[PDB]
Amino acid sequence: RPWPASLAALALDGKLRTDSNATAAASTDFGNITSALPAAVLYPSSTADLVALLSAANSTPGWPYTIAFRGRGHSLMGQAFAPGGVVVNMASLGDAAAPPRINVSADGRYVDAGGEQVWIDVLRASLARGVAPRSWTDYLYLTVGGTLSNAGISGQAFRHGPQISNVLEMDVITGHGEMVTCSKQLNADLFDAVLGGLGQFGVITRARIAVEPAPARARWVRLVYTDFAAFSADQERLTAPRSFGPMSYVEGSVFVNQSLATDLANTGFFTDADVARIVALAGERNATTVYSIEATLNYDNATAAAAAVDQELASVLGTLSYVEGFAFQRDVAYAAFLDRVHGEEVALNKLGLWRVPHPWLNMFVPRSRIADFDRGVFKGILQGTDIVGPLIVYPLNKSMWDDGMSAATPSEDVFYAVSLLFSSVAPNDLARLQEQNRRILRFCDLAGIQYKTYLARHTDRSDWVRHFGAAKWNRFVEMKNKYDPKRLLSPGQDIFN
Ligand SMILES: *[C]C1=C([C])[C]=C2N=[C@@]3(/C([C]/[C]=N/C4=C5N=[C][N]C5=N[C]=N4)=[C]/[C])C(=O)[N]C(=O)N=C3N([C][C]([O])[C]([O])[C]([O])[C]OP([O])(=O)OP([O])(=O)O[C][C]3O[C](N4[C]=NC5=C4N=[C]N=C5[N])[C]([O])[C]3[O])C2=[C]1
Ligand SMILES: *[C@@H]1O[C@H](CO)[C@@H](O[C@@H]2O[C@H](CO)[C@@H](O)[C@H](O)[C@H]2NC(C)=O)[C@H](O)[C@H]1NC(C)=O
Ligand SMILES: *[C@@H]1O[C@H](CO)[C@@H](O[C@@H]2O[C@H](CO)[C@@H](O)[C@H](O)[C@H]2NC(C)=O)[C@H](O)[C@H]1NC(C)=O
Ligand SMILES: *[C@@H]1O[C@H](CO)[C@@H](O[C@@H]2O[C@H](CO)[C@@H](O)[C@H](O)[C@H]2NC(C)=O)[C@H](O)[C@H]1NC(C)=O
Ligand SMILES: *[C@@H]1O[C@H](CO)[C@@H](O)[C@H](O)[C@H]1NC(C)=O
Ligand SMILES: *[C@@H]1O[C@H](CO)[C@@H](O)[C@H](O)[C@H]1NC(C)=O
Repeated sequence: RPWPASLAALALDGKLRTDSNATAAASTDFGNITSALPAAVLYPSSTADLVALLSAANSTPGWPYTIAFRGRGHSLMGQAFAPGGVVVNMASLGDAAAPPRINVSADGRYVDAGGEQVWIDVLRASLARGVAPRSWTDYLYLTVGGTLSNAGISGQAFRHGPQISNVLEMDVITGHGEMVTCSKQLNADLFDAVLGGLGQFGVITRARIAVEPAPARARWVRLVYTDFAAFSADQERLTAPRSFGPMSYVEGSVFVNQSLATDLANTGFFTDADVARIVALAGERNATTVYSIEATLNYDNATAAAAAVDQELASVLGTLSYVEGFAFQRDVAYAAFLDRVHGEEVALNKLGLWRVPHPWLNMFVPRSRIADFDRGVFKGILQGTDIVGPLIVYPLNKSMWDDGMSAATPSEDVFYAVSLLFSSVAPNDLARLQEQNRRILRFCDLAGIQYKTYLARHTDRSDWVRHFGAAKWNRFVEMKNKYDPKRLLSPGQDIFN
């Protein structure tokens, strides 16, 4: 009942809001499928405000408010909600122009970024110093603390590992309200727990991100296949350890035949002439699906850079088996490539097709069963439907993941990131997509495929235990008991709430 002085001070300064405008904005997310109103929203102006909130919660017998840390709210199923609790509007930590919330190291070996900062700003600040993070996410308008609480993957993860494998240290305020700086050498238990920890142990206020000298441009290429075996074999060849090959980025896409021409055109990569040739190829092979590897080779402004890239690319391509003559090239500034999805957002939003339900299906599928997944899903379940949204598929190397961290991955040395990014655009098409997702998961369970979901929150304890693995689960729980004893943090994950 009584309020600690530092907590009341937050309300007095207008940082704790309970108005419908504040609570409503913090009640929905990108998923646009689930929603939950919090009792209040906190707009912290410094990390001290966060210490005050968490300290109050930890020292107040009977504290009944769960606490969530909202970054950009790109969660899909309410992971950033605090039902009847307090949602922290993390962005507020960056309202002040000084002191800066992003500082590139004096020696240019790393960049310190506030947990609330979005990667697009981290990128700009880094480039201003001639450097840039090594591992990214496909979309840059996500927060550092947000992607780090999951894993943070993209086409560079095969060689640099996810974003959680590229963090030197962090400042974290635990459920106890204590500010702790952690790394592999200090408070490593908290360090490993928080990375991929789904916001269960504390709030990341600062993350030290590893960087590399910034490349100036990216030779961007797409290779087309009608044969999945060749497609996957080539992705594995390009991402296999040698130390890794030349490619800086490697992803893949699945195009179902029904809407082939339209989807290829909507990639913003192919010309109408390219599209016509690919459509013709599909008909010739009588394919129900077309596959495309997407890769890049980063290079700088050196006078001989462009020519070197042409030779390097020619060599790499010579080792592949895409359909003869179906290699397509583009050349753009590094930043433009990295922020490519923002353009897709702008276009979709104008059409009112961005802010719609997103029943996205994301999972890691062991290499040994990816061909079965292709048969049962791409060539099976998905056939006959009108797909809206990209179907992304690409291999990852387990060697670049730290299994000591909270993030869960399949046991195999190589596993695929499979992201079926369905957009519910048609009238009331959501129910159909949700059922289709359950069917896909059912197919995998019955086939005995040992996949791991990503960005999904389970609603049954047995599912979370299987997710992390029993032994790893006990470790997760031990860290929960040590850092969030009252089980108040990020209740939307539905692990301890
Ligand atoms: C929305 C979204 C988008 C748009 C994107 C993305 N991305 C990603 C993926 C992929 C995708 N892709 C795509 C594409 N391509 C081409 N085209 C296209 N389109 C679309 N898309 C997924 C699937 C990438 O890339 N990668 C990854 O990995 N991921 C991603 N994503 C997802 C994310 O990451 C998530 O969402 C996260 O979460 C982040 O976000 P944010 O917003 O930042 O956050 P939130 O939601 O708010 O939250 C979450 C959680 O956590 C926690 N926290 C926060 N913060 C913090 C924390 N803790 C501690 N500390 C701190 N600081 C909370 O509480 C919760 O629980 C995507 C998406
Ligand atoms: C970035 O560097 C600045 C200094 O160059 C840091 O600024 C200090 O920030 C703390 C709280 O974050 C304040 O109490 C100090 O008054 C600030 N001092 C200065 C020099 O203004 C800032 O913390 C750093 N942030 C990052 C990205 O780690
Ligand atoms: C790939 O999809 C196209 C349509 O997107 C199919 O072509 C249609 O086929 C029906 C029945 O054969 C014809 O009546 C239509 O006139 C065709 N439309 C087009 C686009 O020309 C094609 O059959 C599909 N191919 C495969 C292998 O599934
Ligand atoms: C072109 O591809 C289509 C689709 O793979 C072939 O038609 C399939 O034929 C099998 C066996 O006859 C059926 O089980 C499928 O249902 C058919 N596809 C669908 C869903 O319509 C077709 O035979 C191929 N053309 C040839 C003979 O080369
Ligand atoms: C979904 O988004 C629409 C429009 O953006 C909004 O009217 C609706 O309240 C949202 N529903 C949920 C569950 O977020
Ligand atoms: C690379 O060259 C472009 C155009 O000349 C320039 O804008 C950019 O700053 C250069 N990259 C570096 C070294 O910052």
